[PDB]
Amino acid sequence: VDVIALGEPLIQFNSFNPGPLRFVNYFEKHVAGSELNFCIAVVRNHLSCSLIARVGNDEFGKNIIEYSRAQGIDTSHIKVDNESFTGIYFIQRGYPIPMKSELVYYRKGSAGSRLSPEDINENYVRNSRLVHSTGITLAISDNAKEAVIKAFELAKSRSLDTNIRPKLWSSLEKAKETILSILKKYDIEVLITDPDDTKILLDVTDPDEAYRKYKELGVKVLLYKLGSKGAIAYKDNVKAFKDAYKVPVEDPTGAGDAMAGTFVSLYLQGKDIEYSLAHGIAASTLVITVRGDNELTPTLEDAERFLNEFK
Amino acid sequence: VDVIALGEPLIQFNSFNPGPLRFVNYFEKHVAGSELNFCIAVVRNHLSCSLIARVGNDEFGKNIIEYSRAQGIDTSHIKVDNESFTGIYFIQRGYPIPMKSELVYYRKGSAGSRLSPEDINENYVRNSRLVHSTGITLAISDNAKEAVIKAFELAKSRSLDTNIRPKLWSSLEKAKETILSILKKYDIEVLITDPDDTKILLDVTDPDEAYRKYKELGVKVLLYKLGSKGAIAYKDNVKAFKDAYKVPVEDPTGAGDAMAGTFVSLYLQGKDIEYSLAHGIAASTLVITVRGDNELTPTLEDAERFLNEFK
Amino acid sequence: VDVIALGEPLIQFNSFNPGPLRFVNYFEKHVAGSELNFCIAVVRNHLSCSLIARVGNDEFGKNIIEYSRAQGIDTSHIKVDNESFTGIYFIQRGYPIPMKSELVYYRKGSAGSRLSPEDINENYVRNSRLVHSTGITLAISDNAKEAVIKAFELAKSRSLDTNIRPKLWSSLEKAKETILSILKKYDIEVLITDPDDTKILLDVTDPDEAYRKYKELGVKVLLYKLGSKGAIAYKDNVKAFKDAYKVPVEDPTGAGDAMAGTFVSLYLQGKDIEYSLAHGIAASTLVITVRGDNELTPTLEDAERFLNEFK
Amino acid sequence: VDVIALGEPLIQFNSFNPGPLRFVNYFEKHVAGSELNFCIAVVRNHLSCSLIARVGNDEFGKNIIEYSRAQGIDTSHIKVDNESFTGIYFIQRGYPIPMKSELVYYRKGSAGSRLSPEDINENYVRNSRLVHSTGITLAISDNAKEAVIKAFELAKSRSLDTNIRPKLWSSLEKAKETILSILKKYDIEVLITDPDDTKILLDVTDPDEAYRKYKELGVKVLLYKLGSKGAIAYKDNVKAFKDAYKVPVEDPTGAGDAMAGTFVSLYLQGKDIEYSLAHGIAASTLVITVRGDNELTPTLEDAERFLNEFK
Amino acid sequence: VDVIALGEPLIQFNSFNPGPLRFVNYFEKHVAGSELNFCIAVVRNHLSCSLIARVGNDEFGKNIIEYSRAQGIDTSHIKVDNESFTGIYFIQRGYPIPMKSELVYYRKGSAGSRLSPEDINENYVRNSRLVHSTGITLAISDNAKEAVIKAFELAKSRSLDTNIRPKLWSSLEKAKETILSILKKYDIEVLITDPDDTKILLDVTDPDEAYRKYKELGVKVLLYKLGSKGAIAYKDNVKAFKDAYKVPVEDPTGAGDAMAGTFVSLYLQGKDIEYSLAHGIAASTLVITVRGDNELTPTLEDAERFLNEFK
Amino acid sequence: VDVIALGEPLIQFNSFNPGPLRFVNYFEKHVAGSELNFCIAVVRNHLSCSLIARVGNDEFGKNIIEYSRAQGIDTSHIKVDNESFTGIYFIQRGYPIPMKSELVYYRKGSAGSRLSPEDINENYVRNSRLVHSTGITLAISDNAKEAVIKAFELAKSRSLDTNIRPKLWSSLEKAKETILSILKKYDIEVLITDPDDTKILLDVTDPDEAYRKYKELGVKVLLYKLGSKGAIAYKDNVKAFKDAYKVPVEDPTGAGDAMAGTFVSLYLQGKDIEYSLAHGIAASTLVITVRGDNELTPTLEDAERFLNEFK
Ligand SMILES: Nc1ncnc2c1ncn2[C@@H]1O[C@H](COP(=O)(O)OP(=O)(O)NP(=O)(O)O)[C@@H](O)[C@H]1O
Ligand SMILES: Nc1ncnc2c1ncn2[C@@H]1O[C@H](COP(=O)(O)OP(=O)(O)NP(=O)(O)O)[C@@H](O)[C@H]1O
Ligand SMILES: Nc1ncnc2c1ncn2[C@@H]1O[C@H](COP(=O)(O)OP(=O)(O)NP(=O)(O)O)[C@@H](O)[C@H]1O
Ligand SMILES: Nc1ncnc2c1ncn2[C@@H]1O[C@H](COP(=O)(O)OP(=O)(O)NP(=O)(O)O)[C@@H](O)[C@H]1O
Ligand SMILES: Nc1ncnc2c1ncn2[C@@H]1O[C@H](COP(=O)(O)OP(=O)(O)NP(=O)(O)O)[C@@H](O)[C@H]1O
Ligand SMILES: O=C(O)C(=O)C[C@H](O)[C@H](O)CO
Ligand SMILES: O=C(O)C(=O)C[C@H](O)[C@H](O)CO
Repeated sequence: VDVIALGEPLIQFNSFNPGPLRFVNYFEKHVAGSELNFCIAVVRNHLSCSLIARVGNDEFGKNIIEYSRAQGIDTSHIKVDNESFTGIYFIQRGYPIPMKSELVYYRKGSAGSRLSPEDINENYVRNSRLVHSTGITLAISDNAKEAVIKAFELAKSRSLDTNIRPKLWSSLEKAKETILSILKKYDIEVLITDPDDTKILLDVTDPDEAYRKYKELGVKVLLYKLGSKGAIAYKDNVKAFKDAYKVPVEDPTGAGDAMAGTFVSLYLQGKDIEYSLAHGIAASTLVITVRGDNELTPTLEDAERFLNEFK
Repeated sequence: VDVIALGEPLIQFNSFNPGPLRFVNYFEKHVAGSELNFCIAVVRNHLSCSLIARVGNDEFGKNIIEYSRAQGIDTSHIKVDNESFTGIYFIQRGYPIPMKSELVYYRKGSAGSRLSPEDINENYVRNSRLVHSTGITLAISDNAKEAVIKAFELAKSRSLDTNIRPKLWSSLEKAKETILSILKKYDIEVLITDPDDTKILLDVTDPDEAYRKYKELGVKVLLYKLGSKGAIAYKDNVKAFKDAYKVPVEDPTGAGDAMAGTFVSLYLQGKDIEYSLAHGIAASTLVITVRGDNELTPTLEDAERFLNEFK
Repeated sequence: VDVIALGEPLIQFNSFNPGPLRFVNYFEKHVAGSELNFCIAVVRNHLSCSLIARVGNDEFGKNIIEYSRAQGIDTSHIKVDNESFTGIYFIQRGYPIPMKSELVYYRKGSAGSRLSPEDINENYVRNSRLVHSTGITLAISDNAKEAVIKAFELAKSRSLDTNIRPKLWSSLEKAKETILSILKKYDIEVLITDPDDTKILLDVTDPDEAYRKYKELGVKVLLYKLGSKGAIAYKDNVKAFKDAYKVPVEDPTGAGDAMAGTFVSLYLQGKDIEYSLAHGIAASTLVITVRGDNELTPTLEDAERFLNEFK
Repeated sequence: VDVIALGEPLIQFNSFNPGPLRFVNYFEKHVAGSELNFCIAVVRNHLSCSLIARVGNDEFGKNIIEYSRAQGIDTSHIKVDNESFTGIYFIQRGYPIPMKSELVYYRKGSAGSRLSPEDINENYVRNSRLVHSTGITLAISDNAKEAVIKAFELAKSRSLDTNIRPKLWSSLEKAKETILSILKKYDIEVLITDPDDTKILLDVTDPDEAYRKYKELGVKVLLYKLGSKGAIAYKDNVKAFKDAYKVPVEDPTGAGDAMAGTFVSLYLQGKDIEYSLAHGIAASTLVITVRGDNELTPTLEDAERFLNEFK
Repeated sequence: VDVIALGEPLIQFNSFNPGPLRFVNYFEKHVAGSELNFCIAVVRNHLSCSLIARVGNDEFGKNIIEYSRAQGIDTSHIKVDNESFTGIYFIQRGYPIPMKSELVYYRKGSAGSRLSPEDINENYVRNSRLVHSTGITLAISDNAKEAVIKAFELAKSRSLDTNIRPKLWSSLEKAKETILSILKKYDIEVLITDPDDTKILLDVTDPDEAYRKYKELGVKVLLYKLGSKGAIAYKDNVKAFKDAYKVPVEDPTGAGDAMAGTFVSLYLQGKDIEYSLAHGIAASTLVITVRGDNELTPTLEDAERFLNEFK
Repeated sequence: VDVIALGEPLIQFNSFNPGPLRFVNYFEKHVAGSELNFCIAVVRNHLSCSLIARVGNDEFGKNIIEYSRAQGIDTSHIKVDNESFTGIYFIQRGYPIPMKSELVYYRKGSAGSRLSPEDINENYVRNSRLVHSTGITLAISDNAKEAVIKAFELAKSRSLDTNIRPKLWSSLEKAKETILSILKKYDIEVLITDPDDTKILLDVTDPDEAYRKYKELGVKVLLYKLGSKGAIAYKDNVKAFKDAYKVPVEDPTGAGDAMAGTFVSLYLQGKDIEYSLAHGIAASTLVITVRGDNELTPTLEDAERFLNEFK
């Protein structure tokens, strides 16, 4: 398998319309979770991809495996854990801030949080080209964090999305220290991050300076996401910038995962950072126009159409 | 207040279409929870009713309070608890058994489960006519169980719906020991139960025999629910039976609570057991026709219309 | 035109779900009104049919005109009245009586109620085979009543559905005197009625007795609707009875209209009362399975299929 | 209570989709009416607020009462009137003008319009800090106008939103005389208006000039709404302007109400006009992003978040 | 692989409500086609199953492969055919016959119709335990019929559902002759059929006589479907009857495929005809309660629950 | 009749949500087809308009006729053809290009494609003011192409929208040869086209140059559509340009037809090209805001409101 990702796949319940949850009557279900979204993007760009994860022995767990399998993700290492349930979350859209979303989690002690070093086979990780994970997975439990540590130790190369969700951590200091410690211990082939997380991690928001400090920690490629201002990629003292496109925002949740999975799978295939980046911007632009995270993540050929035709 | 109920109110996510949850795309939100449903039925039959409960300091908790307030439930004693979240559940409908439902809970460690003896004021409880709770509240935590024991000690009179949900107990033996202990300790003015629960508690299913044993336990009035077969009420040496009505079933969830709160509230105001039973059946028939436990619970006058007009 | 009808066409808002209107969030719009439903049945049985009516100079009036035109009703004599609004109503379904509906009208002083003798042209009316109206049109205003009196004076033959809606009259006594007054004055080729109306009008229940007394009033054919118990047609010494079919009921509103239009138009084509009745029953049966009143009114040939195939 | 409002609360039926009503199949029900929307804004900014009004003895009236109660509006003086019906209206969205709405009323002779001096108690009114109403209530009937005259005579302070709806008046000249008559007679602590109304009332457009002429009429604070161009507040020699924010507009209906209730209640709490205005703009901005008028009216603290975070 | 099926998978567009298609506004998409439904039932009973088929190089073709893969069907032999499109059909529900459905096909010259002997690998068919197909596949083109002939020639054992759809054949004679010719050429381990098809094929409707005549053609097991009267299974001069259950019918489409695939996969596993049959009745009962064909097809363990609990 | 259009009207199945069709679950039905959309716009601007077309003897064909009849299109010459089916298509929205759509046709060999010279009566066509068709009708079959050639020979005046859909042609060379041949043969009073089509026909995109070449081909008035850039109209030595308006785009399908039928119908009645152009833009702006090609096409008076009020 080309890419192994470790994480907790989740069921998302997206409010049918904007406003505080107490006034929403209908909820539309999607399959999501940061690494799962990433994996969808990897397969859409024609690399094989496996999600190492746990789900509950329940309908929602089975929904995750079947969906993933439908979309071409290798599910052989998604373990069913009878001891706990499949984690979920709700999205409150556009309140109190228009065009922004807020997540309400029901994932404490979930099957997914029970991801552990025992799930990480040494031969299997070593046969892959790259291992990916995120700061969500580092947050969910000590054993999931240790699973990432073990996979990263065994990996040929690594990618990490910082993805700091302060609600998942006892403190920002803990987030900071946990993520910095991974960056300091391992070379990171592609780091995906943004000004918010980098302020926490490095006390830096400036893109060029971010690259300089992350490069000093052993990061080869920096993908620096700027939201509605676009994104920047850096490799070997070369910068590429691509501006965002103006579209109506339904739900931005998962836009960075579409970008990151697209960027990383194209980069792995030998595409330059300019092309990988423009495709990542294309992927993000499509996903935010709708409620789900990953259904509109384009294939490489569809993303090329987007870039050649969309103005 | 006339009636006090102790319980965990919950947000219900009702599948828009029947079938396994992994194939359901849309969920319709309702406010529910057994004793909440019970309280709705009480106020529909013109007694004041307070729910003693905890909710989270979240949208779903505000939902519960606002909905209760809208429906005329006294919400003075629904406490917002910042330490945890408002419990929720999903309804899977019509699979694997047509016209029945299954519940998937997200309530472990919830705010509602934090209901405790300190939430039970002696002067407030003594001030009421009757105190109601259920085996669900006895199951959700040790402190919620102790809160009911304390409310029952203080009460002028007591109703209990056995409501055994096997998923909420460590074993059926624990359910039996916990519920039997309450029955041996207290007089119960109205006990609401059914064959399934009575099999567990008494190792009998025969209605006459159930009444004989329950009566030895200090049960004055037995409401013995038979689902699509109707229900029987017993008092002293009177036995009243009424058949269920044939209606299309959307979701029978909450049917028992609609019957129980209707029955108890009418019984308390002097109505005989036949009248109370028939209004109970009428309430249950209406609610099972829709998604939603309690919106269709009829007022006294609407249940009379039903009984006079429907065949 | 073969058939002229006088009445008030209306916009119907059905509850998407059963229950008290205060809990209904969605309403589905349909085009209806008793004589409009009747006209749809007439054209489906391959006669030409004109509705004489008023609508407001508003969207809902244009809705009525266009929907009628789409369905092949001659709309030449539906007049736009800029002085008032198109009448509308809401349907509450299945509460407090399952499988039954209640109507909440917003029609007082509507354009439809402004139907008047001046809308009734002598030459136009004399050139049709039959003029139909209902006790609804007799109720809505003094001028609509007078419009029916005038059309009935000029007509070659008449039908009348008694259609007593107690909400539209100041008393049942007022309805009785107004409707008997029509019956006494004119010959009625087809009278459509039922036990409820007949009890008010003639203080009899028994169908055979009803026909004897109606015959004294100048009634040639009696269509006597019995709801879930079927219907009976009488002509001379022929009595025909047909049982209702068991179907899941969504909304019975307009069933009688589909029956009455179907019956009358077949009867006008020389079909005997047995055939006309069976077709009327087929028409009623189909329309009660769904929210709208007239979309499922069968053509002659479709009603024949239903009768041959459905048991 | 801190604030008393007089008006007609209404049931709103919004088109699920944009377009001429004749092509709309689905309508989504919301609870609204100008002074009701205003009351929701008042309570969200943590003052107590009572609506004095009538509703019909019908489902939609119960809907109004329960929704108001759910939202913490004091409903003690919303009277059930068995002699008429609860008024309602429809919203046509985005046709013929995108991002704008048109209202089609069914409210003539409604229970709400039967609001009258006899509903206005001297002691109750004198015991509040402020009485609010609008030019809508002045229009709906002679007695509702008189009810406002009486409440304004007894009040410690008053607010008035001019809210001229040309459909509710026999002429613009009638509106002008009726509303000037109020302004001439009473001191007005907060006047809410806009160029359209001010042009009718004072034959001026320029905001500075408007305030000079309004000040002669006894107006202390002027809130001057400019739609997509923002709003201006005036008090003494303070002028405050705030631009509108760019958001996708679903339905602007009730924006001014959310603004006016927010502004007035903050102003009554000793917030300066700058702060009150910015909060009113935040409230308007949120509610126009969705179908209903008042579900997204922010609390004080949520409006602070919006202001600090949204650009 | 245990079971190979040959057929044309199809996209189904199910009317959201009953009535003639011209009045239906919404269509709900499902993945279906007789053999695909069969394959879902086979995998739900824990045998491996492969669908040999073609789909278009289009979204609907990809929808078929992904859905099938999600549900555990081996899709390695579903070929994408760029020369044509994925076939679809619409279902008109409950008109002109309540509780019955009518299919409108758009499948002429489809990718699926291009199934040919060239798609049938000799080694692959010979490694399987059983090959299944239906009279639909025999109808769709000469080359699909020849594909079935070749697979049946190579198979260890065979199953056939007669599934005569007269719309797909030039005449009933052609259907009859084509199906009889297969029955005469091959032993058939399980034949699934009913009175309608057997009247065409044998001029027999009587179950016991049907068995006798089909046994004389080389059929080992006869599964004889009786709709709302249940179904009968015959093997070695033993009959098993199981009555149907009373449930509300949403859409019966695919009920026989659920039954047949369940029956055949359990029979293959050594279950007796009594058990295989009761499970087939369970599968059919669940699917007809909803719009899709195969989402509610139960697993073996869920079907056991159904049979033990549903009365 | 003033205007005759020749075409294939179609049933549209519009995805309820954006994205790849395999992820869409719900489809909303509309009546569409380019020349049908054109005719709607003609009658909205107060000319009589007949559509010459074939539909199937099926629900979808009856749909088309009834809808056209409802909207005031003369349907005397929409012929029901028992030999084939009514053509349909699906709209995939927002993927892979945001705010654009893609069409998937089910129309090969349709009834509409059977439009032929025999459907074109010489006296009927000569009797009209103008004849319209499009490159779609020229593509669907040889006989439909010949039907347009014949109608154009007979016509007093002609409009043509080039409407090149590459999927409907064997090659772009065939489109170019077929359309160029019509242009060289006939005077064209209004030609509607755009850069994409003009690139194919003339190997130019520059608007001024396009007009120069088209004018040599006997085009009197050129309508040159620029999508989100607006449109230009040319006549003699006048050039009128109007920008597009910024609105949220749901589906731009049919926008060109709304503009074309509006423009042509207004031009025919004496309006100058600026007025006709501006009303065209107004019509197109409205339709792109919803699913559905033609429901929001404005009347003359509504487009004036739009132009006077919208910014
Ligand atoms: N408002 C917007 N308008 C246009 N494009 C946007 C907008 N917001 C986000 N994007 C796109 O989203 C890309 C990545 O967004 P970003 O906020 O960095 O990821 P994120 O916060 O990681 N999302 P998530 O996956 O929930 O963690 C940007 O580079 C844009 O291409
Ligand atoms: N299939 C049915 N048909 C008609 N009435 C029914 C049916 N099922 C239940 N009821 C009615 O509901 C009443 C309560 O039955 P029951 O199903 O035992 O309660 P329950 O569902 O256990 N309630 P709950 O604990 O509140 O989820 C019965 O006495 C009937 O009046
Ligand atoms: N519950 C039902 N079940 C089956 N068929 C029914 C049912 N109700 C009505 N019908 C059929 O409808 C026919 C007409 O019924 P009826 O109740 O007299 O109409 P109605 O009251 O005049 N309806 P309306 O058109 O709204 O005035 C009956 O004779 C039956 O064929
Ligand atoms: N199109 C818009 N875009 C952004 N903000 C808007 C828009 N329209 C209104 N607003 C906001 O709403 C505020 C109030 O607008 P306004 O149009 O004066 O209300 P209104 O006409 O009184 N509405 P109503 O409550 O139905 O009477 C404005 O000052 C803006 O903050
Ligand atoms: N009205 C009904 N009520 C209850 N069960 C039914 C009803 N109709 C069908 N069934 C069930 O469906 C089973 C098989 O139905 P049947 O009509 O033989 O298959 P079919 O016509 O092949 N369906 P299809 O898959 O579209 O080809 C029966 O044995 C019943 O278990
Ligand atoms: O299981 C629970 O706790 C519930 O609250 C579910 C339902 O609301 C109720 O119990 C049905 O009786
Ligand atoms: O492509 C076609 O033939 C259509 O009819 C699609 C649209 O209705 C129309 O062409 C859009 O211009």
